[PDB]
Amino acid sequence: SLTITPLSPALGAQISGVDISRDISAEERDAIEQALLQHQVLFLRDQPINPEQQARFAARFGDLHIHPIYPNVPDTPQVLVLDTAVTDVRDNAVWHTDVTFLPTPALGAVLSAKQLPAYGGDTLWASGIAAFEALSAPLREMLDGLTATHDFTKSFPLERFGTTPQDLARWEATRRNNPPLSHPVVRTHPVSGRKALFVNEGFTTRINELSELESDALLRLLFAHATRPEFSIRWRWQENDVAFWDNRVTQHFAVDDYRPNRRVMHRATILGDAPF
Amino acid sequence: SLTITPLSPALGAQISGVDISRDISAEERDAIEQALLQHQVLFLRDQPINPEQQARFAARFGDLHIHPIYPNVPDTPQVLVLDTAVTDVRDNAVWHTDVTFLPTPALGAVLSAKQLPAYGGDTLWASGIAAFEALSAPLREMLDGLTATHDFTKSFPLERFGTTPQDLARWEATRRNNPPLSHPVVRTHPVSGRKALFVNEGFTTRINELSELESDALLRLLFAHATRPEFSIRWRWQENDVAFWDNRVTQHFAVDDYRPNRRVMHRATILGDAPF
Amino acid sequence: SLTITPLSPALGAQISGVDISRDISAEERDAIEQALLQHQVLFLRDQPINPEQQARFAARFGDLHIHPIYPNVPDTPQVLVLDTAVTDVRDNAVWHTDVTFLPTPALGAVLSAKQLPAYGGDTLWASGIAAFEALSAPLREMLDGLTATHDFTKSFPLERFGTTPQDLARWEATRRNNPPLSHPVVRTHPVSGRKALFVNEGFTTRINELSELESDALLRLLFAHATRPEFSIRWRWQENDVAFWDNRVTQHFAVDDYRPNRRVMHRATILGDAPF
Amino acid sequence: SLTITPLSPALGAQISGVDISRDISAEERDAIEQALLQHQVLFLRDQPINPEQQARFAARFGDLHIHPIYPNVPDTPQVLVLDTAVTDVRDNAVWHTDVTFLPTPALGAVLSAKQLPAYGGDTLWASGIAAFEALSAPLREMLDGLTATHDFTKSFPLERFGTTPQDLARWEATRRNNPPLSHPVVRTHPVSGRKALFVNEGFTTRINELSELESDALLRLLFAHATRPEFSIRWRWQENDVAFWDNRVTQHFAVDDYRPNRRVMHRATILGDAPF
Ligand SMILES: O=C(O)CCC(=O)C(=O)O
Ligand SMILES: O=C(O)CCC(=O)C(=O)O
Ligand SMILES: O=C(O)CCC(=O)C(=O)O
Ligand SMILES: O=C(O)CCC(=O)C(=O)O
Repeated sequence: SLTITPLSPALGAQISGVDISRDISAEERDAIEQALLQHQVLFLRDQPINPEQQARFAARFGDLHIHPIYPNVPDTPQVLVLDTAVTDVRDNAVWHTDVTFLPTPALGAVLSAKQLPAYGGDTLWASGIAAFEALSAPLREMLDGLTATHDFTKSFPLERFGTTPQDLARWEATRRNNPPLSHPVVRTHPVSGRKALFVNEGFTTRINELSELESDALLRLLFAHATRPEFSIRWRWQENDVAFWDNRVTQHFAVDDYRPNRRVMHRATILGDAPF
Repeated sequence: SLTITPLSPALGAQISGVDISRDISAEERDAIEQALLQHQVLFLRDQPINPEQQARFAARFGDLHIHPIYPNVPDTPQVLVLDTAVTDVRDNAVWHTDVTFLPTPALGAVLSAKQLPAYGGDTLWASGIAAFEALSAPLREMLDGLTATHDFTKSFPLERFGTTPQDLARWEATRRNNPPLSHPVVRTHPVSGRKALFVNEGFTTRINELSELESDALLRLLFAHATRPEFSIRWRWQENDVAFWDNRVTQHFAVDDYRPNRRVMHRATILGDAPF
Repeated sequence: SLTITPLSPALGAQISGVDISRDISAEERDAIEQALLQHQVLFLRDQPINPEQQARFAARFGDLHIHPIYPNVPDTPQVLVLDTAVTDVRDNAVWHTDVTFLPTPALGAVLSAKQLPAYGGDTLWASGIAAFEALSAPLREMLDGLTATHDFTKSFPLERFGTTPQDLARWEATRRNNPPLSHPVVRTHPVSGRKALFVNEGFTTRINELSELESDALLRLLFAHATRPEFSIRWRWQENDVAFWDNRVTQHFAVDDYRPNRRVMHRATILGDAPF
Repeated sequence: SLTITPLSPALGAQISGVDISRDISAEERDAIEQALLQHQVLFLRDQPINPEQQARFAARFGDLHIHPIYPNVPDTPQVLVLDTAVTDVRDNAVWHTDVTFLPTPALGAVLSAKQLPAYGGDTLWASGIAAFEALSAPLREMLDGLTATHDFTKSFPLERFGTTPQDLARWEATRRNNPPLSHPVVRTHPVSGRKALFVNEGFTTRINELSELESDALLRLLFAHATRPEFSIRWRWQENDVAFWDNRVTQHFAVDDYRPNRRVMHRATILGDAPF
């Protein structure tokens, strides 16, 4: 009774007839993996789930990122608590693909809607696959093969740390650990083989094989193009919603329009491999 | 009974518990009027209506438009049939405010969904009001009081329409009937007094008081800014949905991602006055 | 004898030691032709000439264009009088390659400075050859082979000329006689074989093999790139100067900073062939 | 006989009939000063001078900046040596106003041409006074009173000097000692009272009173606007040339199109005050 309902041609599907708060069968797991590989972002409603059950579900689709440093559920360091009462989430109101400044950016995440404002706070997703397919041939030919630099300081500039000398040293220290690195501009999905634009406003600073000026123009083009209505969907949250997206070929945008209302989410991140 | 559920802080509400296939009470009409003034675009689901019913409901909020040349219902001259089998709708996939090239652009419209593709074909709306209020003070200050040229030919260029030296007669005649005219860049709603950005990439060509080079840069900015996620919503159609929007302070976008599948909408347009 | 002093690495050269008011020798002609093929735009100071001599000189380098109605010298329908007291030149203050909306844009022109303001009215030239060569390999790979639309209406909007029943018929006839056409984005010089960027902000409206959106970004990039200082020169005019440029691989820009002072130039235009 | 020859309406003048290898009379000093205030950038040809003579001249127009490290010139540290054999000048091929990241950017500079390549290495100057006046009134009104951040790391980013650990703590301290700071977008010349645009692509990163998105669009507009031909001049150097410009209301650009040929200039910087 596992049911997959596509939400739009470019990406997105809703799933029902499966209780992911319990161990799912092999068949169900594989049915959802296929849906992910096809639709890239999956939604389930009326699916309450605790962090332990959320981790047990996400771990079925890859290894989980362990964290004791970020806002965690004490019992499960595999599930991250996102609380607007504790952490400002304003910088999520930008198109981004998660941790693309890493050598192996996250495979994806399972997100749980715990506490929501009456309304507002939508999240959008955009398909790198659909976006890439819609580019003109000559543009696809040129970009496929090129590489781009990703740098965490684009989303975490010096001013976001502090104007104090020790805030400056912290910024230099985290920079040493996460120096700028490169990924293909057109990424081949490691499972499905589907090609996708793999730059995002959050982290992409430079198309390496173009000049600074040429790069600025192309990236501004690609940033605007890839986030067009044709390549995206918009989710209006309800409590107990669950979202499961493939971070290897999407970007997303957390609309910040509900301050100072409290919003609480739970996140489990699935580890990814090297983009090629 | 009648309930009004906001969909987003910027714009949009859903109304249910009111049967608009039958005459609505003066109180219902007034409630919906206020909802429109507040939320700018209203949605009702599971609301089947024939053309005649659609017209008397629409007529409750202003005078309806009679169009003889465009495809409409035989007996109801004021309800327009939008059928993808008959007419192509590719150029609706562009942020536009309806007929802003006229001295008195449409007040708004009532739209009914008759026949829908299995999925796809979402429509987005954007609040000129929310967009304006989100601009910096120095920008609101400079823009408020300026005027802008709206040109029919920007959506209906020569190569796209008037494709024959025989059809060109139809172009030269319309280009001669609807010359470029101007409207305030910042419009004051004629009923609520709420101020809204009143430009759209669909018809706006030039900010009159700025130079060509200046205007181009400002419009590129405003076009991007006014359609950011913060100021918009996305509606996934279901048959028998009704949409009711205020075309005096909004823009909309009809995603064309369902070709060649058939889509059929019915529209009643409400006449507006001069923007000031 | 003949002396050729390069002005800048990208383009431009001053020539001396030849009196072009008299018939030049074959060897001199060929020396100047070679300098044109190398330096693209040539300058001769202290070379007074009448229209008769200027036409005789120009004709040694290709067939001359004949235009009666356009302000010219009665004795020499080959030489055109450009007088700011008669014709507004405000529209030459934009980067353009001459008549690229024609299937055979001009080969070049020989220009003579008759009367000049005390100061101002500089003319700049840009090299399409140096600009193309400085592009990144990927960009050159992509552009080399594409085509672009050229349209005179980009520089001559109907709102610029024509209001009378005749004036409107005057425009529609011209537009009818000069439909948009295409030229290669990367032109191969039909003599030297050198490759040049062949788009200009004056006339180029669209790169054909790209979408409107993609084209728009690429042209803005190219318009800016091709006119950077690295690829251009700026001539400060003196009376009796003669300029001779290859219009097949350059753009130029006439600075209008001398109003209302009078400026009179004489121009002989050399017919060109089909760009490829 | 001190003679002043205006080169172009927007800015620039050539001065002759004065030997600046020797002391200048008060009458001359004041004439040059007035010429500086009117024309913003002054050029003298055939004026061979040595470091001592050059400092004596520049000192007549304000207090000179001392170069305490690696001088060059030993006996005259007020004169910096710019030799491409030792220093890469590629960075100067960008539109910039000198040290605007300092609270009191340089008043101006006296530059001497010691050794030049056969050709190439032109320098351009642009007038912020002429640029400001050419803006539309609405735009002049909005900008006049705003402030912009200047940051040296815009021109000198970390990846400009290497990961050599010495530079990691050495460069880190340079940013600590030169943090981002602000200046008026529209500067009032402290002597003449003439208003000028005071932003430059070199160091200006953000218009403060606007959002990042708005600032981005505006600065892109201004950067292009201020460097248009209308507002600029181009100087083709000769050995023994002297340039003397006002860095309070202009920006300049050094073309790097002569590598690897050797270029040697001597520079004397006049200290400036706080922009307002
Ligand atoms: O979108 C959400 O609500 C969570 C914040 C976010 O951007 C994410 O989890 O990646
Ligand atoms: O939403 C659609 O069906 C069409 C949207 C639109 O362009 C209109 O009918 O006003
Ligand atoms: O450049 C000139 O001197 C003005 C006329 C013009 O631009 C040209 O000759 O094409
Ligand atoms: O302009 C030059 O020739 C030297 C480099 C530069 O731009 C300067 O003097 O500031």
